[PDB]
Parts: sequence; C-alpha cells; structure tokens
Amino acid sequence: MKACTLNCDPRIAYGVCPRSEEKKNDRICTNCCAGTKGCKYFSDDGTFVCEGES
Repeated sequence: MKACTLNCDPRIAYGVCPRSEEKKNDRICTNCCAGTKGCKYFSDDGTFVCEGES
C-alpha cells in the first residue's frame, strides 16, 4: 500500500475504484502505485497499468 507520488504517471491515464464513474478514456493526472484501495488504473492507449492500493 506504498502510496507513490500523487503526481501523474506517464503510463497511467485514468482509474476506477469502488464508486468512481468517469469515461474509460481520459488521461487525467494520477498514478497506480499511489492510487487508492481496490482501484484499477489504465492507460489511454488501451493498455491497463495496475490496481491502486492507497
């Protein structure tokens, strides 16, 4: 659960979590290693990165 730098990770585009809508195509500023519990962070080029873990 080692929360990395909250900054934008070049591989990471967007992510979903328990109760988190938003379209699955938006390269916002976020990261997986930072992320949150039970989340799922994916890239925008159609390639999943990894699941968050706060």
